[PDB]
Amino acid sequence: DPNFFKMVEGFFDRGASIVEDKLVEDLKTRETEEQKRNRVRSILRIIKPCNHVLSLSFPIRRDDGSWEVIEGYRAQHSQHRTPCKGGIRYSTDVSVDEVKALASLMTYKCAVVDVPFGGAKAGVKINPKNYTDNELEKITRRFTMELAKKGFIGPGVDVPAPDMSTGEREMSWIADTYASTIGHYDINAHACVTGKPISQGGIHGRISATGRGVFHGIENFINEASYMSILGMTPGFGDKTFVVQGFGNVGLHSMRYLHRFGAKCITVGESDGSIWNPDGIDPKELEDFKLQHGTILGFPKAKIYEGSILEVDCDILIPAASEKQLTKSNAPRVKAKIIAEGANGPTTPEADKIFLERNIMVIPDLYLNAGGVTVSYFEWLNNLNHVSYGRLTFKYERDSNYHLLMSVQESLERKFGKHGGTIPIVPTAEFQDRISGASEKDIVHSGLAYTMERSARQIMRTAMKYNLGLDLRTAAYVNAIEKVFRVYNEAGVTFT
Amino acid sequence: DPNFFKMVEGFFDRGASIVEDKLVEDLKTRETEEQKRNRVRSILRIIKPCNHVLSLSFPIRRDDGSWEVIEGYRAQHSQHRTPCKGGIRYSTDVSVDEVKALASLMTYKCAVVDVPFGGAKAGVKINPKNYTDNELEKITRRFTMELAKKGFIGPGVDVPAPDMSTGEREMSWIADTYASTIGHYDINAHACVTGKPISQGGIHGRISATGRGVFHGIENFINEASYMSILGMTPGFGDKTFVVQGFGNVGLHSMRYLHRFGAKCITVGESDGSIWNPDGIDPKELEDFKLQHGTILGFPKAKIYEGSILEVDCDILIPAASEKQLTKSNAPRVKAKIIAEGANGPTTPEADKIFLERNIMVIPDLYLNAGGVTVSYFEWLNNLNHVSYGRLTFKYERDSNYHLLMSVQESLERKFGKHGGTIPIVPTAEFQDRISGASEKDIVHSGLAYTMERSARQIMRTAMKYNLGLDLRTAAYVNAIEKVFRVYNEAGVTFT
Amino acid sequence: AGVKINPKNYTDNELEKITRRFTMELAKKGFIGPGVDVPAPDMSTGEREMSWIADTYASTIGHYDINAHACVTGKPISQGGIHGRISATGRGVFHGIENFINEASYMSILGMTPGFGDKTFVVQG
Amino acid sequence: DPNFFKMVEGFFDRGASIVEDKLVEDLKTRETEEQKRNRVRSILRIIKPCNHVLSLSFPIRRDDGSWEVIEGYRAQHSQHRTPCKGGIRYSTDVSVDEVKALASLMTYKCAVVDVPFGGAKAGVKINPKNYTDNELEKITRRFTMELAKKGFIGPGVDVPAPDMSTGEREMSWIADTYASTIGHYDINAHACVTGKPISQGGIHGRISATGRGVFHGIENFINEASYMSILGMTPGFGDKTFVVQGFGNVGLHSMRYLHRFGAKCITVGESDGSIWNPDGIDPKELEDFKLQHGTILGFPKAKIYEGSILEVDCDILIPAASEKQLTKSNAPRVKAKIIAEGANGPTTPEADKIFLERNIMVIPDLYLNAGGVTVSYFEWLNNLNHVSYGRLTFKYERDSNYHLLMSVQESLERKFGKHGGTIPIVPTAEFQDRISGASEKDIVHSGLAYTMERSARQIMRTAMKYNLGLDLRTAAYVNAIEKVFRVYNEAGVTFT
Ligand SMILES: NC(=O)C1=CN([C@@H]2O[C@H](COP(=O)(O)OP(=O)(O)OC[C@H]3O[C@@H](n4cnc5c(N)ncnc54)[C@H](O)[C@@H]3O)[C@@H](O)[C@H]2O)C=CC1
Ligand SMILES: NC(=O)C1=CN([C@@H]2O[C@H](COP(=O)(O)OP(=O)(O)OC[C@H]3O[C@@H](n4cnc5c(N)ncnc54)[C@H](O)[C@@H]3O)[C@@H](O)[C@H]2O)C=CC1
Ligand SMILES: NC(=O)C1=CN([C@@H]2O[C@H](COP(=O)(O)OP(=O)(O)OC[C@H]3O[C@@H](n4cnc5c(N)ncnc54)[C@H](O)[C@@H]3O)[C@@H](O)[C@H]2O)C=CC1
Ligand SMILES: NC(=O)C1=CN([C@@H]2O[C@H](COP(=O)(O)OP(=O)(O)OC[C@H]3O[C@@H](n4cnc5c(N)ncnc54)[C@H](O)[C@@H]3O)[C@@H](O)[C@H]2O)C=CC1
Ligand SMILES: NC(=O)C1=CN([C@@H]2O[C@H](COP(=O)(O)OP(=O)(O)OC[C@H]3O[C@@H](n4cnc5c(N)ncnc54)[C@H](O)[C@@H]3O)[C@@H](O)[C@H]2O)C=CC1
Ligand SMILES: NC(=O)C1=CN([C@@H]2O[C@H](COP(=O)(O)OP(=O)(O)OC[C@H]3O[C@@H](n4cnc5c(N)ncnc54)[C@H](O)[C@@H]3O)[C@@H](O)[C@H]2O)C=CC1
Repeated sequence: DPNFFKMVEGFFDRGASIVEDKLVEDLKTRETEEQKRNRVRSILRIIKPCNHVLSLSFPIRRDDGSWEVIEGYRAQHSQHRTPCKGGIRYSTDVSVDEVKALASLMTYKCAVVDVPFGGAKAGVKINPKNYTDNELEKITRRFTMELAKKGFIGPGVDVPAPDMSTGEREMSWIADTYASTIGHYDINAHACVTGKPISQGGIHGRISATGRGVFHGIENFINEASYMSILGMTPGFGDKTFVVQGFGNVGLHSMRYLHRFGAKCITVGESDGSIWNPDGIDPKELEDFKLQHGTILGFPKAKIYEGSILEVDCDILIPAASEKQLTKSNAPRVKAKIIAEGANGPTTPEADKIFLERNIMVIPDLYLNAGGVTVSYFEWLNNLNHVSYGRLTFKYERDSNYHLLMSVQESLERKFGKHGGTIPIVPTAEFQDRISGASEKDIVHSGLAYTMERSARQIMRTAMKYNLGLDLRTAAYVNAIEKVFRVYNEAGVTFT
Repeated sequence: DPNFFKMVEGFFDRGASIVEDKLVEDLKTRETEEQKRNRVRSILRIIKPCNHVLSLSFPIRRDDGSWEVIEGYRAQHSQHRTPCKGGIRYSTDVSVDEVKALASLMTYKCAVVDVPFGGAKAGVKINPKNYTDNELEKITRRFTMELAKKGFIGPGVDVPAPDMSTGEREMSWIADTYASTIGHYDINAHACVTGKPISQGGIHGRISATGRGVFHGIENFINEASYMSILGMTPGFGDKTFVVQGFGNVGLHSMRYLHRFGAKCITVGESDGSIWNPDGIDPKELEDFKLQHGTILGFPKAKIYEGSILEVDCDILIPAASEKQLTKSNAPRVKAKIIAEGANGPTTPEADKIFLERNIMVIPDLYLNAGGVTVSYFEWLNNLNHVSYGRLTFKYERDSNYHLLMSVQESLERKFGKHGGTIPIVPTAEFQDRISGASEKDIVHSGLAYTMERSARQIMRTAMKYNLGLDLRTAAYVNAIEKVFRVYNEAGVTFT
Repeated sequence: AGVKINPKNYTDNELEKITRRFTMELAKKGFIGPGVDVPAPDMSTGEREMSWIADTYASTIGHYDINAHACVTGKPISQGGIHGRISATGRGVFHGIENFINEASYMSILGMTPGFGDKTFVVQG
Repeated sequence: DPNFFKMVEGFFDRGASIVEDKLVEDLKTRETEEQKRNRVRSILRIIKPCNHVLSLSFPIRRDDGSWEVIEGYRAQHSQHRTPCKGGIRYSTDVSVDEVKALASLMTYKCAVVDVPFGGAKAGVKINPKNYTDNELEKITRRFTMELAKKGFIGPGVDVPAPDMSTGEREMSWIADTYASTIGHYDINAHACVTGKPISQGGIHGRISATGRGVFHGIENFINEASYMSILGMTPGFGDKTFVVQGFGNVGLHSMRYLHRFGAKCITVGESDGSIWNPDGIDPKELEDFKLQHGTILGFPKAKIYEGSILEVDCDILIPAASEKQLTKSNAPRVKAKIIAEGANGPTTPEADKIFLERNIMVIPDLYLNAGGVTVSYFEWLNNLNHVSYGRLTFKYERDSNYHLLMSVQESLERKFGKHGGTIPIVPTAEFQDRISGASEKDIVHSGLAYTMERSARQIMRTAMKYNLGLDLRTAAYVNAIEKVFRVYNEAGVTFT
């Protein structure tokens, strides 16, 4: 509907209009009260826009011998903290304005969850379905060169990741290209990209984790009646029904990772049609037809559903397909109590207005889609430390804990001894799984759940400081802006 | 009026529609006749667009302590031949589309006059008049960094030059910035930029030469009745009156360098008003008020002229102010026989239609504004060879020619001798000026006049090969396209 | 390092135009870098001057270096600093004293008894 | 006897002939069954050969003023995973084919024990004994330059280590040379080489550990009657006699590190003669004459033994001198039950045939000489993390464990208290040594023993999956090949 870039920009102001006041008070100086206001406002006029944008065109030769051109983009929003990150989106609806927007979000999202990165986002006007695997690989390996050739790819400057219509392959084709032209002498060449296969430097839960970040976000608000008492809902996933808008990696892995804890799906909607079954749907069964058919229309254990998922009665609505999915023309027909934006700005500033009036909890992209980022932060480290986590200590930490329990056992016996004879001090079931120390699978699962809780705590803490009620979205930007700001300010806005 | 970028693009097609046929015949291969046509058309779909475009934003602190942001652009059209060049334009009417357009021209212009460069063009949304000399220098030195910081400035990749609202200062501020951050270890750091002051590696006639390129272009068609017989005009500058649209470096130095050979100016028009005097105008006198007043309104020896210069009766119309100056709304009122585009596409595709119907000779930007390029090609060399031209031979070449004349004298005497006694063989007046060899002032003056004639010869030669008559513009693109094409073709369109 | 200068006589817009120029010339000659040489604060400096050195190296040379913010220490917290950056020097002093006062092996010579609750001290500057 | 390079190559096939079948099944795709077979076979035709080989020659000036030339080699086998490693061998029997072979092994060995490195190996036609310490240092420091000068030395590309006829000195001369020409600006310059002295970035147990890797390998099969029931032997080192073929760092430190646990040596053989004493031999006493005499012939507490060590009756035969030591001409006279190849392919494909027929357990170089690699993996890390392991936590981890025991003590007292008064919970003896956390000496000792066990577990696990019985050698390659393969496959075999 509107300029997707200005939409995001319209939000950002809402947050800044608010923090401005307190933000001036924090600022310590001898300036006039108004001059301080002109310091902060000036900085905020620097943060909002993107600093670097690159638009380029490719000659490529097809399989049939004919050439065509390709249009590709790559934006960097903020250099307050490097590297910069973002994904590569293959799509025909790519545009400079969508890229600049999404770049801005990655900058604020990363500040919500305290990961030391800036924001970027790429794009390619292309539809992969129309091209082979020998043409998509001849594009990607050429896209990578031109950027590296101009300083937009690198372990320490900019780091791409997966996004719509990409996967691990495309990341395996970027790595070999950088590492085999420039990275050869760089000891950190495989850190140029995340989302890689396991055999190329990846991480367990690379993709499942996004879905889990969603979950651990929901689980971190459902556990508080402080807000569900407003909604008129009771905590518990065994009591909830949800629907999904599209099957990305978010839609599936968010779906099944819910299904494990009693959350019932009732329908799902792809780009080609919805399908509904009030008795439930089995995501395991769903992957089955996707390998045998490609689409969900034709699934035997569900009824083809006529109408938009957005018009389905449910308890939680998961938009995961694409931004702009929910507008003011249909917001009044939410038919659902919570909305969880797993889709990079599906809603609108108006919808937000509707959903405050209707008392609808909307979970923002921020803090909700920040799972796939932290993980990619753990894959960037893994490849800078050149070692599996904990490998060095698995055997040492294992028995160090076994010599500890013997020091309890033997000191206790020492006093009572014969009183009860010998007192075996042995692990439990789960500690026996965790006695050798942390494995990557465990660091990941935990670090994620930790960050998410830590952050929501900071979010809900300011929403009450300012009494934003359900307007969580604004509650987030305030934290982001408040952090980013400190960096430019303390930094001496420029080095000129 | 229209998309300045598409305008240029609409032209480019006109030329390609024509050369296509012959271009296929030149192409040697075993493909089918149609397949060859799909080879050339595919390439032509690669040439037309720009390959790299960069949009960036700057935080800068003013003198009053307040920050503002600045929007800057830099396009590279073609890498068929490096370095890439183009100027830096300071103006508030800067836009991505103007930059991409002008970049394309520099690519074709440089191929008309056979200089081994590609095309670029920069821009900055700014009005210098509103800023100090301590703010313009704090912008420029920051603009330079960000680009170099991303691989768009360098002796061997990209080389900026002056353009509207800039000069030698700004080039003195770019050099010291590159040479003092990156160029330190590069032996060719001062070749990163042209248009420099003399004391920093410049060239005599740096700026006057553009005006002269104009002249030597006109002089290379006025000398042929083959075309002025159509116009109904007689050769000779002592017989011509001309007007000028704006006083850049083109408007002045083109004006006075004409005045030397009997070409009479009757008016001139700045951004603030025209001024007309049918008895003539003295450009020497004109620089006088410009140092004492700034504008031409108020000049005592000319009458303030009410109306657009474009509505003045004359023999030659020199648009030099800015593109788009002459459109279809006023083209029918040309009131002039020749037009000489010293202004980067002042006219339109429609105007061209009008001016063919009216039998009006239009001299294209191409081949006409290519003076300031060749010179900048001689300044890039001067600074790669690290020596004044000819210095090594001035004394050797001087007497070598003096020992030659003695070998004539002494051999002649040897036979006749007493017949006439001694036979002094001595230089003339001008050879005595040219006996020591070429000085930079002489290489420049000559190399320029040479190229220009060589090129017009190739231009008029194809215009007759295809019978384009007065449509010189299309006659140029055909040569350009025909050259550029050979490069992509023979090169193996890509290295992927 | 060193600079013949008295900061008190200069503004904050002149001290920052010095520092950012000092940094260049050295880096320009191989005396600043994460792996070659690393400056820190000393008399008459602080965290500001370290915030002006970082942005200058990172914005000319460090751009491609993944370790650009390691070129300097004493930075502000928001630029890669550490808790107790400055308080710790004082504490190092303390933990040094505390590590000899705890031994009569030497205070028996001095004729003093262990214990800070029993001591008076003075400070020079 | 045969082409040492083809020998290794003949093995590699044996393993690939086997895994091929299962390897195709793992491969998931839509290709034809035969096409998949042509995918795997093609890859296996890529793995087997070495990718880079460098042969170079040096002019060096001796002490007597006379020059001579030197021939040096450096091979890199696989770039599937960088850095590449291998040692520098000074010897007159160096050849391109020996280097390519050994390089291949290092590639497979490193995959057995899961260290992220490839394979390399160097060489120099030289006999150190004939040259001074001022000539060997003038060679080494020149060898290093030429390679670095061509991209074969570096923390992130290639990393040399010690081997036959070298030591820590030569590594101290390589470091100062790289760090003082190229490494100056590299923060990781001391990671260019391993095997360094302690004061230059080395590790405790640098060299002793190889011997221990041997031990921990033997100890990991002797502990299982599953295989010694075949051999007809009983577990226990206090019950075993062994002999050693040469005194490298392996022969000594493997010998004494056995002697600690009741393993009796009966003879040993150097390049100049054997020596036997059935009552035992004292390795401490053995270092004594080596400092006072150089050779073992003349040792008072042992009888000079006439004949090859390989002809000695024993229980375990440790070849440590040099490859090819045991052939088919003498294999039938093994006179020993287990053989443990600490010597980079002492045996042959035929001997293997003999030793399967004779039911002789042969422990392969792979998994047995992989001690000196893991350690060098811990020295490469130490020097990338720029810190002693654990330093940061010794004091924190120490009392954190002391505040833990008080939380047991105080909670127990809290309930029982007076029942038994105070209940001192204090460490044991050894935990008091391990309460402050891990020191490098402890990480090393443990990490080594861990890896070795983990790996043998994987080895014996597949030998039973395929029923290879005693043919452990083939059981190893299958794992290696199975790992390496996944990397090329998932990687998109090439980036072209
Ligand atoms: N191409 C490269 O340089 C890559 C290196 N790595 C390294 O591996 C670590 C993370 O992954 P891993 O620890 O490997 O995964 P991991 O922690 O699950 O265990 C190692 C795995 O990598 C494979 N592997 C190990 N050594 C190998 C070798 N020499 N050849 C072929 N495959 C081998 C094994 O199949 C094993 O499953 C990082 O510390 C990084 O240094 C990881 C990915 C790519
Ligand atoms: N996949 C990821 O790693 C991440 C995804 N996201 C967000 O999650 C959303 C979905 O996940 P992705 O894997 O990125 O996408 P995806 O690559 O899984 O594709 C989305 C799926 O939804 C369907 N779809 C597309 N347009 C639709 C429409 N208008 N209505 C209904 N269904 C439609 C398509 O069939 C497609 O298979 C995206 O929009 C993206 O913004 C955000 C961060 C990371
Ligand atoms: N900063 C730099 O490195 C520059 C070097 N040059 C060099 O000069 C040549 C072109 O210009 P020139 O030949 O110099 O102009 P030129 O050919 O007119 O004669 C040399 C001029 O440069 C000045 N000059 C010569 N040596 C000088 C010195 N040691 N210190 C100060 N000024 C000096 C003199 O005033 C003289 O007028 C090029 O070959 C280039 O190598 C030119 C410009 C800048
Ligand atoms: N100056 C150069 O080195 C080159 C200039 N050109 C072309 O020549 C033209 C003029 O020369 P430059 O020195 O670039 O410009 P300039 O920087 O000399 O400025 C043009 C002058 O014309 C006047 N003017 C501006 N807009 C006008 C309008 N709409 N109507 C009438 N007068 C106006 C202004 O007062 C200004 O002083 C430019 O448009 C440019 O496209 C092309 C190549 C090189
Ligand atoms: N030349 C270099 O840059 C080297 C640096 N190292 C550093 O040391 C660590 C590993 O070895 P260490 O921890 O040193 O061994 P370590 O862990 O046993 O303890 C430090 C030892 O290094 C020596 N040492 C420490 N600081 C020193 C200084 N300023 N001058 C002279 N000698 C000093 C001491 O004798 C001490 O025994 C690595 O983290 C690495 O960063 C190690 C070897 C060479
Ligand atoms: N030393 C090391 O770090 C490593 C050694 N190895 C293997 O271990 C073996 C021995 O250890 P290194 O220290 O490398 O060798 P080394 O440098 O200790 O020398 C081997 C010793 O064995 C003796 N010897 C040489 N040729 C002999 C022959 N034909 N018969 C009997 N004795 C002979 C020599 O006197 C020499 O002192 C080598 O062959 C090598 O392949 C493998 C990996 C690492």
